Amino acid sequence: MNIFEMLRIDEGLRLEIYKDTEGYYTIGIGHLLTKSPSLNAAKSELDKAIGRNCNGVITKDEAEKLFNQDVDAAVRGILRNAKLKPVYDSLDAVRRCALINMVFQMGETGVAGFTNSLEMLQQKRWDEAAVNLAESRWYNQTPNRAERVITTFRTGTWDAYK
Repeated sequence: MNIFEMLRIDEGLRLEIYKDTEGYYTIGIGHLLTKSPSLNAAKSELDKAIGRNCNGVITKDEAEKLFNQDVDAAVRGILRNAKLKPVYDSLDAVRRCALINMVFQMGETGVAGFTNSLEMLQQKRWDEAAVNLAESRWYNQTPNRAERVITTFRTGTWDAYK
């Protein structure tokens, strides 16, 4: 079980270019192709990234390849965020994945806003962090996903994704 699989479950995988909420051309698991309004631009970028003429369509594995780059970029950003770095540094691997999942979903700023929770995570007070996390608006908005991520924080295992 890995972070790709976690996100496929939680977020879902799209294999054809679509526009996101902001109107940006996207593919795979939230992989942003470009901010230009041109579909041509989007296809062009996709073709470069994957080394084949896809015509705006991709394979599960190329979606993974793109995703892994996005994961790297997310960690890069986390390591530069004063509020998140310390937490990330303190976590074990699996819990790190849960944190990145949250960042994908709500961005750095969204995550950094769970002050108490993060403080608990840092102190390895797993049960208390889960409790605080469950009472947020995030949990109400996306309960299935949230429940899985929280369980992941609580146990430190991949069980919820079983």
